Amino acid sequence: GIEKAQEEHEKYHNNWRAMAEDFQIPQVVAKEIVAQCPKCSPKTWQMDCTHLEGKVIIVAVHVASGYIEAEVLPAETGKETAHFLLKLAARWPVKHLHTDNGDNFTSSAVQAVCWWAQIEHTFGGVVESMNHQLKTIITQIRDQAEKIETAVQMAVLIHNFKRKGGIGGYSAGERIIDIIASDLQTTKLQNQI
Amino acid sequence: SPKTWQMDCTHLEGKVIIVAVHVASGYIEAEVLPAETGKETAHFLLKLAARWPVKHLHTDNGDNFTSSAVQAVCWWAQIEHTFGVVESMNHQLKTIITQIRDQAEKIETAVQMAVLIHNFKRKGGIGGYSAGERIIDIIASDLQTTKLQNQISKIQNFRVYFREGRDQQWKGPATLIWKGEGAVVIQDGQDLKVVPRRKCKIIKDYG
Amino acid sequence: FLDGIEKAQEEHEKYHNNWRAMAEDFQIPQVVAKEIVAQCPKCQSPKTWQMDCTHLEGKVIIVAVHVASGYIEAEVLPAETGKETAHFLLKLAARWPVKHLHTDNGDNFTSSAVQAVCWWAQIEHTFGVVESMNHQLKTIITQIRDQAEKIETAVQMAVLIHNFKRKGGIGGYSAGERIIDIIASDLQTTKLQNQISKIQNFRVYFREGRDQQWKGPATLIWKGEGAVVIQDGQDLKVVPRRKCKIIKDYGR
Amino acid sequence: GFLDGIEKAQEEHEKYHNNWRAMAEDFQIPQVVAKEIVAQCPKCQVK
Ligand SMILES: [Zn+2]
Ligand SMILES: [Zn+2]
Ligand SMILES: [Zn+2]
Repeated sequence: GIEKAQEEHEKYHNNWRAMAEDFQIPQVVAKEIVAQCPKCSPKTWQMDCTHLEGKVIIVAVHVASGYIEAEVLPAETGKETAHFLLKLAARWPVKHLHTDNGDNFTSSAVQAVCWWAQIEHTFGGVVESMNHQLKTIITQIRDQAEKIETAVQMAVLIHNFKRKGGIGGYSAGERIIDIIASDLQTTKLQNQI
Repeated sequence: SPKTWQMDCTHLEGKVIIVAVHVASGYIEAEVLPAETGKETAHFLLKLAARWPVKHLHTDNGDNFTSSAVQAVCWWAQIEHTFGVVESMNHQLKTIITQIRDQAEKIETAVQMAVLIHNFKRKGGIGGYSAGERIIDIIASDLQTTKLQNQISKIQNFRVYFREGRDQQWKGPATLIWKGEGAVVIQDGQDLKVVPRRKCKIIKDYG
Repeated sequence: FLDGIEKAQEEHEKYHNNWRAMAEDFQIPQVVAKEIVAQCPKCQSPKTWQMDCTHLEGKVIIVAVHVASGYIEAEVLPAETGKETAHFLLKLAARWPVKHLHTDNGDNFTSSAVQAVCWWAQIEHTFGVVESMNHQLKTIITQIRDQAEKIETAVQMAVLIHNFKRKGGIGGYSAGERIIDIIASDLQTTKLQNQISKIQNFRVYFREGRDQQWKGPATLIWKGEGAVVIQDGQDLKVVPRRKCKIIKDYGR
Repeated sequence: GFLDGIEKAQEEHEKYHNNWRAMAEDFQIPQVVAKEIVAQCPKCQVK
């Protein structure tokens, strides 16, 4: 397996995650294989903010499964963004946060919450598709509720558990639960063996 | 039961906190309410129903738990609502709140940090798991059972055109059972047989 | 059966699902589910390609990218005249189903040869992703340049590494699996639409219970072995076969 | 072939409004295309 991984990286220069999945090697050997080349994540969340009918809607998307979590913000300050990030860290395990070079995400309160929750905060074609799909669902079920908050939460529910599309035919919640369960069993068997 | 949630409310520092607990694994989601009306209670129940699969809810005979807005949200999300652990979780949450009070300025920061500490930083139990690992494992096992029972027929909904010994005509569309590495098991006219891999064509045959 | 149809109608009224999810969950045939979807007033591309020309080490490379999945087919031209561009477009239209081409306002893209190729292959040509794919392809070309003697070998090996080795996206699939799944879904949609029209060219006279009279002409949806699904009064219902007369309808 | 027969049947039904069996026996087209020619007329009705 190790010779197959070395020949595959010498031929096509694969990343360490695909080699660890396809050749069944622990991740430290694949990391050293990629690090020894001269030519050369289930817990990553991307954040964004948008506007809709004068309100500010903050959207956090889990990337490897397509999971959504949205909220209505009364303002675009830093304390409310830090509170939403604290609630997101208190609900799901967050290890790597991806954002844009903004003003509210670059704040002392949000950096204090990131330090207390031990999250790697990084600044930099999936999130635009997620926001566009959320906008189409919001325009679909707008007339079933009065305020925009109930419409946002019902759009989150429909996007999470009522859209069984894609190649596998799986919704977002079942995908993120199966991914984190398989990653937990993989880390357990690697810590045991 | 893997899909039963219970709810309760309490007071702290002049505020009103509402705590919802997944019972089978001890998973706490808590929020700070600015009022005790039915609108924000149904809004919190809608956020809980949008984040996690809630199929059965158990509450008490309160004033905000008996509301037409809560009935409308439960009808829209197809929730079986019953009237009647959470006190022990409230005691644990208040002790953690008093433990790390000195790092939070407001009250909601201390509440959400206590929720994070109780969810991911208190490893106990029998196997030595936290609460998030327990709820993820329970829901994954139940979904694996139901999806297995559907995927058997989903893989049996295919068609196989096979070839037999010393006959140059492709036979009819027998039903696939299992596709091995070098052998294919098919069912043809209530007769199970095994053909090699180089003598079969597997189509879904839209038409 | 009828309980499943009424549950699917209430579910589509609430949440506005698609027809595949309802046909898999509620155990109804796909023609009835597509009928329920098509009767919604609030519920109403896999064959588009982009072309580009670039320069690399004194040669002229031409890249054609399938947009909906990111599928790159590249070639090396001897010159930048119109005839070799028309020949590459004819090869691309011969291997993959192309129905809409998106190009820029170049000179060799505006020629009688490209116009005759688009006329013979029936392709809608539109003059205005690709820069990002060109950046990724040129980084891969500069990554594995030393393993090839000429430039065309490095170009084809970079196309292979980009198509079948680099994995990403939501589920972690490559580009070839995405284009094959998208085209297969389009094929399933076209076959089901042909079956829907061929069944919907009929008419049904139905007779209600405790009445010896025939009612109005309801449109047939799905003809089963014991049950018959009809549409009447903007409503779907299931009538048994012993109370129905299926006749041909000439109503163009 | 009877493709010119189909064109002449369209012209003849546009003028005189024949029925389907008459055109199928005169112009020697099959009965399905003659019934479709009668079916496409908004004033006629196949009977
Ligand atoms: Zn390398
Ligand atoms: Zn609809
Ligand atoms: Zn006529």
